[PDB]
Amino acid sequence: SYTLPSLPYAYDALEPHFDKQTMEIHHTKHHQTYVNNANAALESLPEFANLPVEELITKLDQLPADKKTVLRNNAGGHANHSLFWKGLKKGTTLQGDLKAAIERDFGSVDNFKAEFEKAAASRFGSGWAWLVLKGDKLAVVSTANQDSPLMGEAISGASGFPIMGLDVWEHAYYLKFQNRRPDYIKEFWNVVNWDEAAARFAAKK
Amino acid sequence: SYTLPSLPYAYDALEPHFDKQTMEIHHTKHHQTYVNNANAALESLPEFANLPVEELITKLDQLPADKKTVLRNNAGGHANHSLFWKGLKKGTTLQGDLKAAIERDFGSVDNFKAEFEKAAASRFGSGWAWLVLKGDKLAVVSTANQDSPLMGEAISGASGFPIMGLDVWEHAYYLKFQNRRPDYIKEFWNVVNWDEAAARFAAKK
Ligand SMILES: [Fe+3]
Ligand SMILES: [Fe+3]
Ligand SMILES: [O-]
Ligand SMILES: [O-]
Ligand SMILES: [O-]
Repeated sequence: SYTLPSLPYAYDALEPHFDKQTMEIHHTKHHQTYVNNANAALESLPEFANLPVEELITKLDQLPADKKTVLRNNAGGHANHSLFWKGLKKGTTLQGDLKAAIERDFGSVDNFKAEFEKAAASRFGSGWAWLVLKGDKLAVVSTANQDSPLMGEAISGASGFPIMGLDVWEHAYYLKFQNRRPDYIKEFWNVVNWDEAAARFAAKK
Repeated sequence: SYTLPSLPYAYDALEPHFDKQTMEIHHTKHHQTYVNNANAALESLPEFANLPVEELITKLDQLPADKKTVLRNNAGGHANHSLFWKGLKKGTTLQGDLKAAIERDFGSVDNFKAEFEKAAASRFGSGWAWLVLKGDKLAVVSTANQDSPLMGEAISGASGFPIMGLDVWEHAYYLKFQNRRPDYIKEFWNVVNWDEAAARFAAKK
């Protein structure tokens, strides 16, 4: 069964960028719920239950028809937020191979950020914006609700190994930014953990 | 050209059920934005810009994929919220023809409320919960993002004429309820304008 992962920090660690009140609720309420609903659905699926959530979401089509939707939403939700927590930290600097790779595939860090911001801002409704690695090339893609590029094109409309990502569901930014999602996206640049992204990139490049 | 309609009441007229701060932000920011993005899209579509928003959304299939998407989301947003504002009011009582029709298609008002609450709660991500009239039968359905049953089955995955509806995007309840969407849904019963719902049921158009 899945468990709510402990965070790499206290809820107020991303202040004054991401509000601690949201961090706590996002963690203990929203993320906990994805874990509970996922476990409920996995109760009658012993073989699928052993898999780490990241591997499960890559096999949604092998699940019984009546299990696909509930797990797609909740396993996706568990996997996305687990990655999200580790993908946040103050004081990091984009550098090394990840910086060079971005400049290589996007032309420059600026083209990258502008493209990411647009993807993040144009995602209508609930969803995520991602920086993924497709084989040997990085790209910016977005998914609806709790879908993940790890689920593949057929299901999520996107694909690739997620290096980093931004949650754009309104619950991730409403208490502090309300409708102003663009300001929330700007703040994200102050808390995206480039060291973790660099770590994931070194493992997959 | 569409315009942001004025509310039938003050921002605090729905309290202590729906908070005034949300009422204002939801109206002057969210709805206002759908109106603006919708007009920008219709600015290069004269043959369509003169149609009432409710009618435009039934003809989305007559638009190129690009305009279709932007209008589906924003014309839909404009139509749904214009209906929402008029569909809210305190001190009304479910009665007469509409109440008899509900008990008839659902068994009783409580059975109806329970089915509506389930539909509203189960709508994963952003979307709406509706009470629609399909021919001569009432039904409960939900749509994603700003989709409307007026768009037809193929586009929204639902159909029928909207009688009443509840917006379950998180921006509609996060400031006061945060993650507790169910408490928000329960409060809805105190502000749903049954007089206007009864009027729409009588007109059937
Ligand atoms: Fe989230
Ligand atoms: Fe809304
Ligand atoms: O989310
Ligand atoms: O809205
Ligand atoms: O909405």
